[PDB]
Amino acid sequence: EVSQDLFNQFNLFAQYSAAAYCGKNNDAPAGTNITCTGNACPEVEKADATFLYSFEDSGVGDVTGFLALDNTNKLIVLSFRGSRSIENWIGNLNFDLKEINDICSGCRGHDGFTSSWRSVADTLRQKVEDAVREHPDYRVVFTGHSLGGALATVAGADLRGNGYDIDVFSYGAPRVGNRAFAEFLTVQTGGTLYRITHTNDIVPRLPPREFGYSHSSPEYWIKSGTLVPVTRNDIVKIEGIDATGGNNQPNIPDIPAHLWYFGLIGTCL
Amino acid sequence: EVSQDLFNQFNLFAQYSAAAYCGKNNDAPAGTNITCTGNACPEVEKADATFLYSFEDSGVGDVTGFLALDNTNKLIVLSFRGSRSIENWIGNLNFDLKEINDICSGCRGHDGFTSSWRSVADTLRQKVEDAVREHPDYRVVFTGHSLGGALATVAGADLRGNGYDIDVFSYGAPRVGNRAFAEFLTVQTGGTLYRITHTNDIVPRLPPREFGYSHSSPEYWIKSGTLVPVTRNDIVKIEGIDATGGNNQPNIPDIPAHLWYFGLIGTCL
Ligand SMILES: *[C@@H]1O[C@H](CO)[C@@H](O)[C@H](O)[C@H]1NC(C)=O
Ligand SMILES: *[C@@H]1O[C@H](CO)[C@@H](O)[C@H](O)[C@H]1NC(C)=O
Ligand code: NA
Ligand code: NA
Ligand code: NA
Repeated sequence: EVSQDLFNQFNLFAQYSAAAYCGKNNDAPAGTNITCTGNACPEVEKADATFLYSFEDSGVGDVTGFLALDNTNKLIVLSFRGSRSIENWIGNLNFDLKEINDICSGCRGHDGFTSSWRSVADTLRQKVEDAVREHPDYRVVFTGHSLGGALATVAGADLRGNGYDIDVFSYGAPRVGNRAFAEFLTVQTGGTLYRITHTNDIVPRLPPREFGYSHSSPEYWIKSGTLVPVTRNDIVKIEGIDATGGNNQPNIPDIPAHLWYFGLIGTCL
Repeated sequence: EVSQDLFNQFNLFAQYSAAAYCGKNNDAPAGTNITCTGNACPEVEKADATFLYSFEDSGVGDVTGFLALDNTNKLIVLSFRGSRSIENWIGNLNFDLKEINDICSGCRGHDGFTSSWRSVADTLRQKVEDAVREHPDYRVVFTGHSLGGALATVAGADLRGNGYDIDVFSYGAPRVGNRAFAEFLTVQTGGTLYRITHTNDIVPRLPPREFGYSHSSPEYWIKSGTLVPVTRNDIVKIEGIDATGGNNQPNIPDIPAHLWYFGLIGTCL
């Protein structure tokens, strides 16, 4: 029921997110073309997409990802990588909230996600803002899978309202904060959040509701199976804060579902 | 190009081969229903399929796999796993040939694959023949991916001509021996060998021709990409021993192509 155009953008930023794991970018200098192993990001590769800045283990939270310039789609893309060990990351996630009044009043955010972003926020804002000054008609997009989707969502909330819109596309993202933060991410001006979940993926059900967490609205829930191709009629737009009957269902969730967002993600063949 | 029936069998044996890696078969008792993690084998789970025998690190060559009864498809399936570390195996694979005149005259086979089979041949033959003597109507199929596909091929060549057809479905198998063995596999009565390859998969390119190896004919070559769903029209039948222009083409090969045969294989989400 989503337009072909939105389905194509969902595909594209799933592959920018996938490229944060699989991108041939160990020491890739600025200006190198973005390429991946294992057909992880073919639509990225078709674009005129280059690395503006790569980072690995940055700040106190050891944040990894890259800033890209895409002259085909006219994008400035900040892509954050999830964990290198997702099963261990999932099973060892702490659920502590901290106040984040400097992002929204009465908002509380995951201590790790919000500390990791704060630690790199000055450096990454300046990189993004340099790119925007150079290409003021390009669209700014923040994206990521898993922990990277959390970091993208926190980053977006914090850097919006500085005269360029920031759209956020997250894939399998955990809850990032309390109901006031979910409410803020629902309504915040200056950019859209496209929060994409898949079947019974455990990560978007963590941290739990009973640790004081809430999801933002809306959710774009992929109903097609693990290792199954996604069609346009497989995505369901579900409205409402902590809406049930997309990913937030009372059934038993799984980790393989987290690794399949329009193709393989969070793991590299 | 192939029939819809054969396309469905291709997909089904790809999942029996995947099950050798992702099956919940760890000291699993006989009679247990076959299930996989990570949606590896949904067609196998749909079927009334159970374990007749599991084996792990069997013989000198540490051969791993299972014998399955399938009362829906009327099958007896002997599925061999490939390596637990395929990249390590590819890198460390030696090319030594050894006399197999007891299989066919003037045939030479890979030392490791033939020795690994020979070590387990008596026990597994007994298992197969117990299933045949209980279900004489059922189709005997040997299958496997990677090293498992080579073991299924050698096992087939050895055990045919004892009163039951043995069909072999191999996925990304390496060459198994010399031109004589290749010709024997092309023409051997008592079953069909379906040797399936995918795009530029590295493993069917090993050992190299230059070490005295040939492929059997024909080859079913999948020309759809890594992480792309396979259509019936995406399989080409390629005739001739050491035919070029399926997998045997002069381009750079890669490992991810090995792990995508109708779906994920050789790794478990
Ligand atoms: C880098 O991508 C650009 C734009 O797509 C292309 O013109 C150039 O050939 C690419 N570089 C290499 C080394 O392929
Ligand atoms: C085993 O599979 C059969 C049908 O294929 C079914 O009757 C039975 O419930 C299954 N066993 C379990 C433990 O689910
Ligand atoms: Na490119
Ligand atoms: Na908005
Ligand atoms: Na079953």
